[PDB]
Amino acid sequence: MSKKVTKEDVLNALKNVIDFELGLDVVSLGLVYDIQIDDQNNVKVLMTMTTPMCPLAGMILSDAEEAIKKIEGVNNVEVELTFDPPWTPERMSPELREKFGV
Repeated sequence: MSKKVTKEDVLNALKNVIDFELGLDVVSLGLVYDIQIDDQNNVKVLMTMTTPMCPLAGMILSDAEEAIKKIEGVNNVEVELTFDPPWTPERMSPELREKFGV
């Protein structure tokens, strides 16, 4: 019973949601570059997407917020969407690499 949210709890929340376009969770896809969580429980994540072509991006990103906001302590929701760097398709599971073709 406590109110100090962490990178652990944020990862564990996001482990529910799915990127429709891929069929796995973001933590599995390895998109969260960095995760800082202030002591005012400002949950603050460098994430991005595989690509800016994502189909219903605004719904996927809204459901990412849906997980993040549930964490009973999550004062505010600083989801950074860093849209410049190349991600890496290999960040997915080894079985998904062989599946997709990477």
